[PDB]
Amino acid sequence: MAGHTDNEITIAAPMELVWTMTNDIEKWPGLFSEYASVEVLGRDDDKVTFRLTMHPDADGKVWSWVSERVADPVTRTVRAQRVETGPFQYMNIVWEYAETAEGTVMRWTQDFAMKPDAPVDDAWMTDNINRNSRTQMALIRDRIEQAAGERRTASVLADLEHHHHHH
Repeated sequence: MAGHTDNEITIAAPMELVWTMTNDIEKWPGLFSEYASVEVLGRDDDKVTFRLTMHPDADGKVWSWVSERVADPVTRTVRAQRVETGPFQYMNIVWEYAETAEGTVMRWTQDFAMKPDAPVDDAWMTDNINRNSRTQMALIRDRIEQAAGERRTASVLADLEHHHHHH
């Protein structure tokens, strides 16, 4: 009735592009095939509140839910909590970015608690999540890494000479 799934994956993309790309929810449909539209309801500075709209079901009914994605710059943490949720009694998706020697390690800490009409013991979800995470996170991993390879971002050359100014 509560599963802590912590799927971490290493990316060779600079923090800047990692942060800005994941904050740009409007380009999510270009990385995530799971959704159809990402609508920005409002941006409360740190809180980017969006509506995740999917493709219609077998009856032609479109599915969508509101979720709050909080950008916590201090700990390099993103907190995406779902406002609307059914089978998942609790769900807070914490994306922590860990600046490591290999690159930016992206940690998907999914704190979810299933119980309301949950046919799974949470562990069932975690197992599938671990597997699918490798699929989706690697997809995004290369996707954004290719973007960081396409656009050089900031390298050790822009500040090759420091400004010699403490003011």
